[PDB]
Amino acid sequence: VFPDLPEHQDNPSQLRLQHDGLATDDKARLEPMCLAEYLISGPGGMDPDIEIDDDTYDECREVLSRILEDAYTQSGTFRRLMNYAYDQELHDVEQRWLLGAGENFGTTVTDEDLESSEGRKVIALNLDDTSIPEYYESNDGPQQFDTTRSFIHQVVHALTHLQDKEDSNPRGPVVEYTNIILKEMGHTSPPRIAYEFS
Amino acid sequence: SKVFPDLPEHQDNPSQLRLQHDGLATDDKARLEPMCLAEYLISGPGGMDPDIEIDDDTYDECREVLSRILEDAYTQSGTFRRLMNYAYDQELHDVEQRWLLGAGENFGTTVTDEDLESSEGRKVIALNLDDSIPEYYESNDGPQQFDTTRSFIHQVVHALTHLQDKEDSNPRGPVVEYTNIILKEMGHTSPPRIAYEFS
Ligand SMILES: [Cl-]
Ligand SMILES: [Cl-]
Ligand SMILES: [Zn+2]
Ligand SMILES: [Zn+2]
Repeated sequence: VFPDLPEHQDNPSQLRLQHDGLATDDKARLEPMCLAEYLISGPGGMDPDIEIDDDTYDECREVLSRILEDAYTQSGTFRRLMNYAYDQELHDVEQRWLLGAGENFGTTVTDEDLESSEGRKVIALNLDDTSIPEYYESNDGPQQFDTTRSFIHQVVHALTHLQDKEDSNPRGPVVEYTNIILKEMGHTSPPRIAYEFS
Repeated sequence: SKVFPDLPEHQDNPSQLRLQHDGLATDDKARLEPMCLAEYLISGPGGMDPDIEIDDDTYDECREVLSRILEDAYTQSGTFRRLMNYAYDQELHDVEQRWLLGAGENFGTTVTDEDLESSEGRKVIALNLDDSIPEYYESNDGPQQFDTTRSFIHQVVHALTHLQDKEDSNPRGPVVEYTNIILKEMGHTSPPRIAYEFS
């Protein structure tokens, strides 16, 4: 059993606890500076014919690299997910993810999602923060998404291949992983208590 | 047409293919992460003959020493940066165009169409950390034996530039001269290599 938060203690995510059984190596063994390269092969979107602007891909990749750097050094929970993902996939170069810079937040983890992406692994990010914001439910009321939480959320999708909807849990394993990590990073935003907004 | 630093040993009959390459790779600024240069350059283990597989433990030993050499070269040598950066824009940013590391095998790099014909069209860079006669090179201070720093850099310059050692009207070739320039910028004591083959 690994660290958790008080907001998860009643009805913890079983799929997260199932995954904690697999990813047990919480030691820092990968170069924080190269986590972006281990994760991403190059630019790529959900639809293959649609090309990604080179300059946006560079803007997302650089901020991403810094978030992976901060997350890996401060959060033991994140290292376990990263380290395990390296043994299974990311050490192999052909099994890395495409970065859909500029496109809508999402990660191809479902058999349907891969059928929609021509069987291509994509993780779409954007910096539409500098518009209508997205909000999430907290014990302190709705809070706006910061790019740290948005990015981490989609990354946890990629490292774990888990989805947000979980039977009998209001958050799902990805949100809980995201919550655990951001707190270990010293992130102030309050935890997300439910996947769906009201 | 902006000539870059050279060595006193090259000014008479400088390598034209090196100076021709200096015109293309002109960005000497440090923009890549030195710690990840090995990842940009090498995808994984792989040898000259495809059926021959590489020992897992040896590949790790070469890749680790390599990573440290590229780190040293990239941070200290501007000439190396121009070659590394230029190689990144053209090929290594693309993941399918990266090199295989033939750890343990004899020093060599597939840069000629013939070399590729022998490797079934696979890009490989063979290194080793290995009785027989040691290897020596020509210097103004007499024969010198190769250190792994020079051996690795030499083969890497083959990969970054796709140039070969054989040059008409030059005794060294562009790869050797690049290697000499770089090792001096890295503060390497060994004397420059004045000729490819002994004369
Ligand atoms: Cl989502
Ligand atoms: Cl050679
Ligand atoms: Zn999600
Ligand atoms: Zn050579």
